[PDB]
Amino acid sequence: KHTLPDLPFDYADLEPVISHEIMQLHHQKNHATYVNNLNQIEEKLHEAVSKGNLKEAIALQPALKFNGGGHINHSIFWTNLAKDGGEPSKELMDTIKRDFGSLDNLQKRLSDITIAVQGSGWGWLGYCKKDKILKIATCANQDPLEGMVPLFGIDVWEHAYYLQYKNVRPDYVHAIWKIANWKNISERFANARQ
Amino acid sequence: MKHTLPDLPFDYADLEPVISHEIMQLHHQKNHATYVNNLNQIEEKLHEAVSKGNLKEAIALQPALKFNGGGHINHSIFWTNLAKDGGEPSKELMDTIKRDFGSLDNLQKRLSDITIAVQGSGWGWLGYCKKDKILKIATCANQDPLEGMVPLFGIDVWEHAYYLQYKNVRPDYVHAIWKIANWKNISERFANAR
Amino acid sequence: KHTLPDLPFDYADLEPVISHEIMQLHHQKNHATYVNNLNQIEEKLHEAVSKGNLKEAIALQPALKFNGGGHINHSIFWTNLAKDGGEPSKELMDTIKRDFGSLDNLQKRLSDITIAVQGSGWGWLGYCKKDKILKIATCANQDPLEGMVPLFGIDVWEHAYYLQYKNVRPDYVHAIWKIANWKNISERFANARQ
Amino acid sequence: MKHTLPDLPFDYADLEPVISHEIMQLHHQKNHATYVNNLNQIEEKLHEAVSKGNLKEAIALQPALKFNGGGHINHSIFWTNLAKDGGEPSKELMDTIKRDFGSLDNLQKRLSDITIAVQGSGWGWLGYCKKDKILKIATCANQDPLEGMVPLFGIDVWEHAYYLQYKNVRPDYVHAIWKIANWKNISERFANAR
Ligand SMILES: [Mn+2]
Ligand SMILES: [Mn+2]
Ligand SMILES: [Mn+2]
Ligand SMILES: [Mn+2]
Repeated sequence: KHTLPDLPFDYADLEPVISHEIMQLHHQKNHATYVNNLNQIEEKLHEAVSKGNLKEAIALQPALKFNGGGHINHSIFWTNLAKDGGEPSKELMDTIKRDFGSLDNLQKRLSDITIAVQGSGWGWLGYCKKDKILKIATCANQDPLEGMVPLFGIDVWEHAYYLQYKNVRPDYVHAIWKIANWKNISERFANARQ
Repeated sequence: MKHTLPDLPFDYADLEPVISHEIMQLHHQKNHATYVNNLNQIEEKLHEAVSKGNLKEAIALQPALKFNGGGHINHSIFWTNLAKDGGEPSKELMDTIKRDFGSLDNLQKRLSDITIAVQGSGWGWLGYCKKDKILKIATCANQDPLEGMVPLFGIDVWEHAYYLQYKNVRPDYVHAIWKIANWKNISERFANAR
Repeated sequence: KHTLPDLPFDYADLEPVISHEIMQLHHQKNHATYVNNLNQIEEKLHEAVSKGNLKEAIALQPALKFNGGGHINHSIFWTNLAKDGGEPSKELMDTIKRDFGSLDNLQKRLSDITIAVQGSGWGWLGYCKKDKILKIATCANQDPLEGMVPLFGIDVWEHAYYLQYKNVRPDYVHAIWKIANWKNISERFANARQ
Repeated sequence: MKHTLPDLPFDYADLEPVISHEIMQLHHQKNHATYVNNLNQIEEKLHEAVSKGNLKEAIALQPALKFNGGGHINHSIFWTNLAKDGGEPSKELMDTIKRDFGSLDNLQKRLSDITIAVQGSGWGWLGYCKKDKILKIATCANQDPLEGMVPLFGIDVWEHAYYLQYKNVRPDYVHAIWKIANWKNISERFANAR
């Protein structure tokens, strides 16, 4: 079955941007719950599919998307954060400049759509292989990023920030750029180009 | 095993002048057939994604399974719901109808109204909620199957279900279809639901 | 313009079920923000409507639903909570028993659907004037309860509980029944019947 | 002021054999007319709700405004987008087409494919994104207007736009419509967008 991946750092390593308690709960409780429920839903869906219960299989889809998406999204997120993540590779910077003018503009545009999410969700920087272009998007709830390869995600569920930032989501979204793991994001970019 | 197109319980022209032989023919042989063919292919792709552990790909296939699978579910029910010689609601069904909607005429008006009001493609339904032990009415978008209640009688209001015969005049179609509601089938489904 | 209503109690009066800091932020920050943004969006929508910019008016709808809904929902919520809210009136209890069997069953069923909300939203007990029946429902994000009269709401946005309960939404949803303002809920029921 | 049904820029039979006189006639005189009539009524109800301060009622009217208003918007554009004597894309539009899609034939294939794939009722669009200064393609559900980009060319794939002539065979319709794309209008709209 699916497993909760270990974090690539210790729970306090992203302070002062994200607190120890937030990281601990987010990993050990929130992500764990998506994993546990994902495993259960896959079992129920298998039973429905194997027995020919099409209506029930369809009825189970939202729970698979939510918990499956939760596992997908958090798994990427932990790799996207670092205490010392460096700067974009030269190839990614050049592409950011082509597609957004500058890193400043990319940060502002993605922060803005991310901040604007109504309710729970995620902001993403992605790479579209078909159009050979960087794109930004948001996703509701735990819906996974579709139609482009995920490069950098920003979780704006309230659980991601509230204990530290309270209501002030913009401060969290602006601050998270300080701990963006550009080594990882650049590796994902390089893999997305191949 | 592979899904198949169910034979209709009557010949393509049996429902005239309420529904034309050409509508029935296209509706069964092209529309339903396409949902069945696409459903089989989508189930194969989903089975591959599940077996490979491609969770993102499995989630991405969900809309196509809901649409084609729902199409199969809905139309398969819809054929059993139609007859030239409808008959009448069983005693127990008529009594529950009077209980929950006051009269059959009220039920017909109320279901007809919501069905006519559908914006875009969809369906209207009479169902039975086992939990509350009551009859309810609802609409569904596109081919979304009826959820939360057991389906008893469905009215397809996709433009393909009427445009050839009724043109833009959907209310004529929805009012007329009551003349061919298969109450024998509906009472059976009600009995099974209780 | 719209205004932030004063709470009918002091910020610590719902302890130990809901904390002082949660109540203070929820009222002074979260609800205030919906009010402020609601006022701004109404202005922009007026300009679009008055100048004949239909496309722009439509584009502004989600922001009106979200902030408007936020104002509607929180305004009801503050009246629905009390340190000593009593018990249901006799007329409401009788109706709860008719429509749900018992208060216990109602609490369990509404708590269950409320707990199950994926992402941000609300659980509601409402009264449907047409069917003359109590119903339970959930709403996503700040979508207002539609199709029935709201009687009792449970906010399950993470901001409603996280500072105190952390991830453990079920404990908050089960506990909130201890501070349900049955005087208010019963008054709303009596008004909904007229 | 009150919305009105715009005259078509051509006679109902001018587009044959690609689109039939009966389709054009019904499409303009019944479908578009109904969106216009319903839009006027909904705007009145909305104006009343706003003026009374009935915020819940104003929010509840939003789906009907989006559907009927979008219907008006979309079809009004669609008539200007069709011609027997289309002409050809301006130099500047053809050059941008080659830039963003490689060729016109690629653009046609790509837009045709997504338009054909619409599940239920909707539209396909060529638009211009002013922010990124690029051409994009998209689909919309039901009568949702195209958002985030300026509309240039729209293809209506509601079954009413083709079933009388093409029956179930939507791809014939979508491929054929390119023979009557009004490139003079599209280049104008492109010019205006830049
Ligand atoms: Mn999270
Ligand atoms: Mn059909
Ligand atoms: Mn709240
Ligand atoms: Mn149309």
